[PDB]
Amino acid sequence: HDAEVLDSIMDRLHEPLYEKDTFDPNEVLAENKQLYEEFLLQEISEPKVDNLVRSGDPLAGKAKGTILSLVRNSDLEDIISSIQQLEEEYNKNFGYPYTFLNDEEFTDEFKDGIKSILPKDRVVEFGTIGPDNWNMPDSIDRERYDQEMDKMSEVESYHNMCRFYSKEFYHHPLLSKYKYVWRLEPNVNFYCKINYDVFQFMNKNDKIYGFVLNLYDSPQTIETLWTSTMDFVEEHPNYLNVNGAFAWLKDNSQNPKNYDYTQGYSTCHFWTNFEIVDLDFLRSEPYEKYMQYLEEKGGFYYERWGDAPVRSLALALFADKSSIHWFRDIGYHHTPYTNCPTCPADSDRCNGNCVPGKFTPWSDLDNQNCQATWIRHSMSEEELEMY
Ligand SMILES: [Ca+2]
Ligand SMILES: [Ca+2]
Ligand SMILES: [Ca+2]
Repeated sequence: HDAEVLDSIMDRLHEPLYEKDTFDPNEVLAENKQLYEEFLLQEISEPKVDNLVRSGDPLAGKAKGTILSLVRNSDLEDIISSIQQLEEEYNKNFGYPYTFLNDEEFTDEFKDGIKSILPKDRVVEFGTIGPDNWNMPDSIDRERYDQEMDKMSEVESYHNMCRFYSKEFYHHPLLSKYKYVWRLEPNVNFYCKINYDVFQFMNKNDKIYGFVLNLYDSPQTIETLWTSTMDFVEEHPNYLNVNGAFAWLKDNSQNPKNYDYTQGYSTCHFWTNFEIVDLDFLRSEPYEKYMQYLEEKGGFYYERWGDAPVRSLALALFADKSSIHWFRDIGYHHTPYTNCPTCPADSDRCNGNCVPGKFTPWSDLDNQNCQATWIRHSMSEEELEMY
C-alpha cells in the first residue's frame, strides 16, 4: 500500500473509534437499538440485484457448495430439526448436498436417521476428522493449558472445535471439492422462504461471506487475541484491505469495557453458528497465514479463542467489507438471538414464528447486539440499498 494509506489504517487500528468519555454507553445503546429497529422494521423481501437464480433455472443448484454440519452422534435429533427447517425454507427448492463432519466415527443409525428425513435424491456425505486435525497439538503445553483452564472456571473438545472451525474444517477432504459452505448447527430455526440460490447470489455479486447476526463477545475468552492480531498485521501490512471493516473492530461506544479489556477490539463478530462462506477466502494466504500465527500463539488452548472472533477479525482486516453480506432476508434463530425481518403486508414469505425485529426476549442482552455498528460503519453504499 501507499505508505500514507497504510499509515492511516494503522492509526485507526491503534485508537478507539470514539474518544474516551465523549459518549454515554446508555445513549449509544438506545441510538443503536433505534438504528437496528429502522432496518428490521423496513419491509423487505429479497436482494435487489439483477442476477438472482431461481429454482429450476439452469444455474440453480450448480454452485460448488454444501451445507456443512459439525456434529456428534447424540446431536442427531437437533440437527434433524435444523435440517428440516433449512429444507422447508430454502434447500427443498435447490437441492444442495449436506456434508457432516464428526471428530468421532459416525454410527450407521446417525446416517440412516439423517437419510430418512431427506429426499431420496438428496446427497449427504459423512466424514470423520483425523485425530491430528482435531486434537490439541504437541506445540501446546498441557499443564499450562490445565492451569489456565482451572483459572478460567474447560472441555478440551470445545477448544478443539473452536480451532477446528477457525482453521481446519475447510481442509477436510470432503470439502476439497467445494467453493461454498452454508454452516448449519443443531437446534436452529429458519423463518422465511428464500427463493433464490444463495451460493449463486454470493458468486454473482462477489460476496465472500454472509451472516445474519452480529454480536459482542465475552472479552475474557479472547484476552490477547486482538493484541497478537495487531502484531501479525504490523508484520504483514500487505494483507490489509483498504476497505476493511476497521471501524466495526474499534467501536468502543456501546461496550467500552469490552474494548478496554482487549486493549483495542470491540469484540464484535459475526455469529458463526450461521455462516455462508466462500472457502477461497479461508484458503487464501492472508487467512492461512493468520491461522498459522494464532496456532503458534496457542490462544486456542491457553485462552478460549472462538472461531467467531477469529473468522471475524480475518474478514474485517483482510477483505473489503463490501464483500461481506448481511442476509437480512434469512429469518433465523439460535438461542438466544433472532434475526426476524419484516415483510410487506400481503406476503407469506415468513412463517410468522418470529416477531419482526425482536432480537432477543431478554432485554439485558440487547447490549450484546453489534448490528448497529455494522449498519452505521460497515455497510457499503450497495449493501445499504440492497434490500
Ligand atoms: Ca500516523
Ligand atoms: Ca501496534
Ligand atoms: Ca506491535
